[PDB]
Amino acid sequence: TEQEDVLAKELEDVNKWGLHVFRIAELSGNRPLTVIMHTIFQERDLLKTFKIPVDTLITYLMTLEDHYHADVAYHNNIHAADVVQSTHVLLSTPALEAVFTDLEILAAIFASAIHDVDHPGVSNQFLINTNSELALMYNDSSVLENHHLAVGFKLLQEENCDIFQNLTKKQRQSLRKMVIDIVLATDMSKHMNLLADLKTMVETKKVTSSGVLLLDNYSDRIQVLQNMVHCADLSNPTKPLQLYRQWTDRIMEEFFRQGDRERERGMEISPMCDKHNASVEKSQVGFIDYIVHPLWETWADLVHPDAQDILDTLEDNREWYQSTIP
Ligand SMILES: O=C(Nc1c(Cl)cncc1Cl)c1ccc(OC(F)F)c(OCC2CC2)c1
Ligand SMILES: [Mg+2]
Ligand SMILES: [Zn+2]
Repeated sequence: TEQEDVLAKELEDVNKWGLHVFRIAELSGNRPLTVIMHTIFQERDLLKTFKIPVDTLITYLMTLEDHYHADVAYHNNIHAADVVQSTHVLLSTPALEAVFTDLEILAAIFASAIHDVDHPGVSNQFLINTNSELALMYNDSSVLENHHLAVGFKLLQEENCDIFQNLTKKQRQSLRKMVIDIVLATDMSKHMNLLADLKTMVETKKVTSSGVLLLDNYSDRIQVLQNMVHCADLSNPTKPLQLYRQWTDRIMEEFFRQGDRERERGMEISPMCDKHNASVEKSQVGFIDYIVHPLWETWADLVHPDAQDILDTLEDNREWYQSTIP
């Protein structure tokens, strides 16, 4: 059909920053995560490398995708698909050429795919404050992140869903550990510590004559993978403005809904969650200035000058958002 043709054409941009992820979600019948992951696995030859039967991969991906909530404005399957594709582009950075093994690539992409699965559309602090079952289960630490991992891994046990069935035991153990390490690092409470280590690595960085990163031990390798997926999670303001604005609309809708739940429970409304007292534009500029730009500038230094175009777009978007403030 014409719909399948236009979808295949859009997917030809899977290696490009600024892929039309919203259009892909529409064209695929709300299956962005499944089609984008499948495309990336085929692009990186991951099915042959890890002997993943195609039917098993699709069955797992559709099940995973079904566990993202369709009524959650931001933390849904579109965001998952976007973080996956963004990580995939970051892994292709010339400064990281041949740095990571196929197993580490698989871990980073899989981690990205499951990193927000079964997100209820409310924050860790909300879950802690409402004496939730999730916060009780996880003792108030990385509540959501622990849950995303548990669900992502548990779904591998469903019928014909074990995409890692042909990995050796050692490969499965290593991948599991890396995935856990990466997803737990998406908790924003760890942002400052991740960034400080990223800066430390930038200052003591070792490279080949072509500017390729030399990372020997697990500690440094996982730190870069952690920061890579963290960057992807925080990549919305670095995308073409048309995409960024859609992400902003979605995060604000999700935040406002949490604020609506807090208001009716008599709780103090969380920062930026009050629809009656919001400054969307100022908050985006502050978000860029204090979180997104410091992180991306540091990432850019690590892979210099490979991330220059991403940094340029971020600064363009910050300038535009600032111009909307009288
Ligand atoms: O925190 C975010 N994401 C997030 C991450 Cl990266 C990790 N863990 C939880 C969340 Cl909510 C997140 C994602 C996108 C945002 O806006 C735009 F880019 F869409 C945004 O605006 C902040 C702002 C209004 C004060 C915030
Ligand atoms: Mg998250
Ligand atoms: Zn996320």
